[PDB]
Parts: sequence; C-alpha cells; structure tokens
Amino acid sequence: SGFRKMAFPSGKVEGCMVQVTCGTTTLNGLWLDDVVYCPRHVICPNYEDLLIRKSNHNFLVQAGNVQLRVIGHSMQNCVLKLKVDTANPKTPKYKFVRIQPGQTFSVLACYNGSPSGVYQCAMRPNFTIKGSFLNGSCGSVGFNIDYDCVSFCYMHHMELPTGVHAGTDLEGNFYGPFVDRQTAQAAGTDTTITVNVLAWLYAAVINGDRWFLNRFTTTLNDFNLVAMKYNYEPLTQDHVDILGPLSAQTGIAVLDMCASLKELLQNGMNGRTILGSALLEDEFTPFDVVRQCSGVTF
Amino acid sequence: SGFRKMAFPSGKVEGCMVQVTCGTTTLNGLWLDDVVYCPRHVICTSEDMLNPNYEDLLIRKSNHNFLVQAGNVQLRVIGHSMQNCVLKLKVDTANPKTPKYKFVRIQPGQTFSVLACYNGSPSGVYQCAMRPNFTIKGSFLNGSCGSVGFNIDYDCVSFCYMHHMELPTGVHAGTDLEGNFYGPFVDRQTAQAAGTDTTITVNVLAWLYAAVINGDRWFLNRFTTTLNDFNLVAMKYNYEPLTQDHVDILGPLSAQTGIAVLDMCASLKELLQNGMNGRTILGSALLEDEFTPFDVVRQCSGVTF
Ligand SMILES: O=C(Nc1cncc2ccccc12)[C@@H]1CN(S(=O)(=O)NC2CC2)Cc2ccc(Cl)cc21
Ligand SMILES: O=C(Nc1cncc2ccccc12)[C@@H]1CN(S(=O)(=O)NC2CC2)Cc2ccc(Cl)cc21
Ligand SMILES: [Cl-]
Repeated sequence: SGFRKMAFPSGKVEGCMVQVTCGTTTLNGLWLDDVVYCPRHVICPNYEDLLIRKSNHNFLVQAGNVQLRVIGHSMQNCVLKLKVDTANPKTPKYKFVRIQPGQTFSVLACYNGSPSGVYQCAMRPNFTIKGSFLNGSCGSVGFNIDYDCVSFCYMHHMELPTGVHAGTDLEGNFYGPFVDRQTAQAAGTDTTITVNVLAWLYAAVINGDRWFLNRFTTTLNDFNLVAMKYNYEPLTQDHVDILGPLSAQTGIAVLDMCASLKELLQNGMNGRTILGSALLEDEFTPFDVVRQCSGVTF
Repeated sequence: SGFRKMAFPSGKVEGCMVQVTCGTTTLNGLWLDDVVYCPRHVICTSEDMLNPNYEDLLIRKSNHNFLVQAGNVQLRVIGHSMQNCVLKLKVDTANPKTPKYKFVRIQPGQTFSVLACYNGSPSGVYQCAMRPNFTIKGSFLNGSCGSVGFNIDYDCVSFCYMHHMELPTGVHAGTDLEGNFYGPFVDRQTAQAAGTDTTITVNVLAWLYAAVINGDRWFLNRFTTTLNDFNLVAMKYNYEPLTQDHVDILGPLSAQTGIAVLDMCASLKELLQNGMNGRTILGSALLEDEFTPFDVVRQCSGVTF
C-alpha cells in the first residue's frame, strides 16, 4: 500500500556527474566513456565564434578529486562534447532518448559536479518542467531506467521568468520553442495531462479510494468537449488503449473513469482528497502506476 | 526556483542492498563491512507471526540456513546474532562499496529518503517523514521488508530506518538500525493499529517560509499570536504542539524572510480557519508537513524573491 512520487535509483547516473569550468562559468557535465556532455552556454551569442577561440586546456573537467584532461571538443546543437583522455570506468549501459510531453523522468540535481538530490517530474505539454533548480544546476540530467539500461532524456539549460525550467535532449535539441541565450522568453499556457490524471485515478482505486466512482459512462467525443473547457489535453484512442491493463485490473472501463473525471472537474472534490491530494495529479503515467503497484526492480 | 519533494541520491545505499533468504522467506538486507542487517522476522513462517519466540526459532538455525545474495554472488554466512528486532549476519566478505556511515535514531517530524527494494534489487527512491504517531506513509509491497531509510548530509550516510511491516491502514512500521521499533509496534501479527495522527506544525511553518522565499506572500496577515494561543488553536485542527525548541529552530528562516515565527504562526492560524480559497502554495492545495526547517534551508535559495 501507499503511493509516492517515486524516482529511479540514481546510482548509475551519480557515477557519471562531473564539474565543467570554462573561465568564470562552472556547471555540470555527464561523463560517458571518453566524452563529457554539457550545455554549450558554458563558453558564454555566436557559439561557433566563441568556440573557435577556445582551446582544449581552457576547459577544466573535474571528476571527484581528479582532473580529467580535455583532448578535443565539438558542438552538437546546444550541447558541447568534450573528448577526455580517460574513459569513465563507471559508464553504465545507456541510450540517448527524446521523450514526448506527458512522459515522466527522474532528475539528479547537481552543483559543482556533485549530486545533491533526486526527484521525479514530467515533461509538461508546454515543454517546460516544474523542477527545483538553483544557479549552478545547469548540466543536471533527467533519465529513466529500463532493465539495466539508463535512458538519458534531459539536460538542464535554463530557468524561465515563471520559475519553470527548460532544457535539451542529450543530442542538444531543446524541448519547446526555447533558445539558449538571454532574451525575452516565456512558457506558453500549460494544460493538464489527461491520460496521467486517469492513470492516477486508477492508482487511487487500486489503493482503496473509490468515492469518486459512479454508474455512468461517456463517449470519447463528449469527454474531449468537456476536457477542452478545463485546459485538459485531448484524450486519444491511443491513451484509451494504453489504459487497457489498469481498466482490466480494476473493472472500470476507461470511458467509465472519464465520467468520474468529468464529475470531478464540474463539481470539485467537496472537501475530500484522493491519495492525499486535493488536486488532480498529472505527473504519473500509466506505466508509472503499473510499475509502482507491481514492484519492478533495477 | 521551484520546490519538490527531493530525496538524497541513492547510489551509496544501492551498493549495500542484498537479498536474504531463510527457508521460504525472502527479503532485503543491508550489507555494511562484513555484516548483513535484516529484520529478524525472516526466520518466521506466517503461523509463527502470531506469537513468535525469536530466541527459540533462532537457536534452531545454523549459519548455512541463511542464504545471502549480493548481485550475482552468494555470500557465505559465518556468524549470526540478534540485536532487538534485527538479525545481524556475519559474512566472509566485507562490502567493498561500504560508504562512510552512521546509525542514527530519528524523532517524529524528521524526514528521510527511502530506497524501496525487492529481492535485494532497488526499485525506487522517495522522500518521507516519521509521523508523530511513529508510522511512515510509505509505498511498499510484499517483499519490501529490509528496505532502508537514510539521510546523506555531506559524504556520510546516516541510516535511520529499516522497514518491517504494513499496518491495517496501509501505513508502515519499522526500526532504527539497532532493531528498536519506532512507536508501540511489535514484529508480531497481533491487534496493532496506528494511533490518531497529527500534522507536523514546525514542518508546515518551514514550508510556509519556503513559499515566502520563492516569492509568495498572499497568506500573510497583519496579526501576531502568543505561543500558547497558537497551540490552543492548532490542537483543534489536530496539529502537533509547537514548542520553544521549534521556534528556536525556525530562527534562521525567520531572519532570511524578515517574518517573526509568531507572525508566521498567525498566518497559519488564519489558513486553518479560511482554507486556501482556490489558491495554492508551492503547487499544493493542502498544507504540506513533510519538509523540515533543515530541508527548506538545503533546497531553497539563500536569497528571498
Ligand atoms: O537560466 C540560467 N540558470 C539557471 C537555471 N536553473 C535555475 C536557476 C535559478 C536561479 C538562477 C539561474 C538559474 C542561466 C543564467 N541566467 S540568469 O541571468 O541567472 N537568469 C535566470 C534566473 C532566470 C540566464 C540564462 C540564459 C540562458 C541560458 Cl541557456 C541559461 C541561463
Ligand atoms: O507486513 C508484512 N509485509 C509487508 C510490508 N510492507 C508492505 C507490505 C504490503 C503488502 C503486503 C505485505 C507487506 C509482513 C507480512 N504480513 S501480511 O500478512 O502481509 N500482512 C500485512 C499486509 C498487512 C504480516 C506481517 C506481520 C508482522 C510483520 Cl513484522 C511483518 C509482516
Ligand atoms: Cl531527528
């Protein structure tokens, strides 16, 4: 029993965190094999012009108490790749993956190449993440673990004026219409991740919270007409299919749970909570619910 | 900016998790140096749990009855002893991944990270607090026994909790790493129930100071309170009494934001009376009590917005 915002064990990622210094700027890098990946803004813009003026010895890379020697450098999109003389003996099995809005991941927040905390979050529909980051956190990474393989999906680059965060995949492509520079940028209007709220409602039913269930069912079309009015993302047939297993475990059809969600949007919770929350939670995917209510290990 | 329920990086603890098997029971153990620590109920059957005599069950066991698996390697048990509700298994190999560590017993209100494990394999990490009723609101399934709670302030891991059981309300009970239970619980399947829980007042105040640091003041008012008047009101909402120790502990957050502890207590009194009126505080529509004053100082900026 119980339901917590659970992150993946961070050990495999901790063994890859390093400190990268270029002039006056210090941030975090990810050391995999003989390459250190970090945000290109460490050299700060005309990034090619700024980079051509730097030599290998201008980049100071520190792994624990050891100084790594930079023997090459190149840029890939908004990520700087520093070739080092030493391969990371702690390099786990890994892949670089680009995630979609709604998908969740764990963040290992780091400062000066030293991990300070781990938390779980989701890529919002507006491509920002509601993280917890201070100055020096740039280069901190987001990831998932599937079996023994770490899938790196996010690298932190910046904080927007509303306090939310923006970054790139590990190939340097930003999530969202953001650019790595000081200019007027703002998060777009966000929406609620509908398939995730439904997954969390199924988790509540698995945990014994059933007060919100009703005898009614709805159609996908009627549900989406209602959901669009509360700034909820449209629910697709793919989302309905993805919720199939949770629907079979609890005996509540997806459009049956949509009728429950419809009533919660129109009438509120009326002083009640669901899994200890007075808000409808959208940062647990259907897969996160299945994994936490099954005990999958790494 | 931002405020998340943040856990400590779990790597130092992951390298200590092992699987302990005794007959048909399999659970988790913590391997530090040449000793594996695990709940003593690993020696019990389900029938035994009603009224187990651990001393009688243990005397019938030899070292080779305990199977300890660390990754893909079988460790050899060369000794065993019981200390309160934990079993200590001496093994023939010291853990090369043993971090710098201490065993610490925490008080209600204190927070810690939990590395939930099954079959000696870590599955997830989450942050939680020792409730005033000595239970923890964890997320644990069958096989999670022996999973541990810890803090890692600096490079040293302070182990404070080992998971033993789930109570009828779905909350969890366990021991410190010396085998002493938190709360009036026994590692026996008898009529046991969590006492009525209360809200950790000093933690809610800390979280209100975190909201001020991150730039939000809508909940403040022009009033103050005496400590006694605050406690008379707080106890009506099932909030723990606020002591002078708690007031002293909130001193640094009070100096950083410029808001006296008793003025923040006045704001809390008003929030309890009025609710939030459609508003949120740090993305929550409830008053959060699982962040200590120390956690707020660790996570939040040193400069108020
Ligand atoms: O955003 C960035 N860093 C951070 C990242 N995360 C959490 C921070 C918290 C507190 C201060 C910085 C933080 C950096 C530096 N700054 S800044 O001048 O500090 N303005 C930020 C407060 C809004 C602009 C900037 C511009 C472009 C790029 Cl790619 C990076 C960045
Ligand atoms: O509680 C225990 N295990 C668990 C521990 N944590 C989370 C669990 C979730 C789901 C199932 C087990 C879980 C064990 C086994 N059980 S039991 O028969 O499974 N009853 C509990 C569910 C209410 C009695 C018992 C009694 C005393 C002691 Cl010391 C240990 C234990
Ligand atoms: Cl304590």
